[PDB]
Amino acid sequence: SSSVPSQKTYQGSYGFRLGFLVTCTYSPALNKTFCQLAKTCPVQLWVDSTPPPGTRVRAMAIYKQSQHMTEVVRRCPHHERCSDSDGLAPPQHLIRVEGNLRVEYLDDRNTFRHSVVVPYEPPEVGSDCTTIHYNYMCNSSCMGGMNRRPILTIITLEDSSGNLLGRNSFEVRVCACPGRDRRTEEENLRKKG
DNA sequence: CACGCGAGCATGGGTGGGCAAGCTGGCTCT
DNA sequence: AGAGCCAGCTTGCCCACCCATGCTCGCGTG
Ligand SMILES: [As]
Ligand SMILES: [Zn+2]
Repeated sequence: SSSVPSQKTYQGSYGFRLGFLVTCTYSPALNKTFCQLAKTCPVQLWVDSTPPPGTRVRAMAIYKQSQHMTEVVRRCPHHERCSDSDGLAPPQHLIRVEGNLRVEYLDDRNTFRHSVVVPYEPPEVGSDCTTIHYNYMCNSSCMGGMNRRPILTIITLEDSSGNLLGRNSFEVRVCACPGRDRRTEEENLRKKG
């Protein structure tokens, strides 16, 4: 019945967690990436056990604040009309995946929420993780889109059957100056949090 | 013994200060 | 000689205070 997807961490039986390696900088204190518009934001997928064949990785944005949570996260009308299309991403989608030949962009028939899915691929031998390159195609501040409202990215590991294997999430701010903004927010947390 | 009146209250709204956040300007760098 | 920084600027927006205005309340009246 809910149209709001869960943001609850579920590291699950496979021991699923994310890693993060200026265009992009991660704050572990905030669990929050600070990204520039349309720039690569690499996210690592770590598991303790190997998911089954046909496992998929989905990413979806939701507004972080209770008052906005039920509103679907979409690109603003300016960026939507911008001719920055890679050929596969529908222009209303905020989150894209770059560098994957099997990306699928979904628009939920019931909830109208946008997601982007790629096959899960096990790390190379001797590698601890697999990396997916996401891009956020609007600033947090975009008038008529996010409009300065913080978002969470929800990453789910899903079997081909649709069972939830794992779920992790991190906040995102897409902004002109990620370094400045990370420092500001961390100082605000230490001083007034 | 119902009503009239002046005092004060409640409650949405305005205002000024400060903040947020893309952007510009100069140096520096290569 | 184009480009990268870093500081500072710009500008919508937030926030707290105060105001605005219908209504309540106790007094006194008729
Ligand atoms: As990023
Ligand atoms: Zn936008």
